[PDB]
Amino acid sequence: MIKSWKPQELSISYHQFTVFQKDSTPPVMDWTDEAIEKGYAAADGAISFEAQRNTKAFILFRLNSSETVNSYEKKVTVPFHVTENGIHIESIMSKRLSFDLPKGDYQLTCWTVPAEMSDLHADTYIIDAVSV
Amino acid sequence: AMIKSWKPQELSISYHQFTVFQKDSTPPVMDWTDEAIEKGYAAADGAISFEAQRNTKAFILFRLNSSETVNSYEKKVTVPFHVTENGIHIESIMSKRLSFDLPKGDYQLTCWTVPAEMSDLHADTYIIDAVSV
Repeated sequence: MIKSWKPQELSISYHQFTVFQKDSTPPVMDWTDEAIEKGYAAADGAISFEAQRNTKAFILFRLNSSETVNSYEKKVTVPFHVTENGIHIESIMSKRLSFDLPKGDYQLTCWTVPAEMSDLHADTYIIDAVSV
Repeated sequence: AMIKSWKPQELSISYHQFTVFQKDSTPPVMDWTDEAIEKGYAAADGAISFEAQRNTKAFILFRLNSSETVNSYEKKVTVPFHVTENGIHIESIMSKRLSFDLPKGDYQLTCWTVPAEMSDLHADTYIIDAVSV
């Protein structure tokens, strides 16, 4: 089942934002040298992605997108299990975003697309959840 | 850029401070007024004392020209710092004396306060990055 959500504004702080479960508070992440180098940290049902700059950015969430991302500043792919219908995306002290992503297993690919590159003319993080 | 990292160094913090100073100098204890406290540092001569949250066995992570972002902290302080002779020390009151082979020159010295609750070392952690200028 293919789906694409409208772009959602998010204030990024501490060079990160986290994708996590609907009825859960995300755990403390272990930001090791490796985790920072890989561009993400994962723990107990959540993934924190490294963000390039602390600014109001757009989250562009997609489910099984047919569209390709031709160019990017960073590209990160991580496996992700969804326990309940819906996920949250949030940065430190930002508003909490919600997306009705179905239960199951996914490969989450996050493309960092700076304002310079983005069609939205602002730092854009494209997240495609591909049904495994 | 000349990149260099040091093994974490355990350090007993006393009087809510530790001090970065020149290889061959004896730094005084700084006047930690509400202003200096709010700033999170106090400088004098060729020495900078950084404010610590509490007196405990903390870890000092010293870095030279690191580009690794610090994703978790409760305080960030960036201060100009000149190294007179090749080498510096880090020390709290009556603690062990730490030593770091830092070349002569000017730096932008940044100190991140990472409390135990946020640190993967599970103890108050102070990350110190000397950026060459």
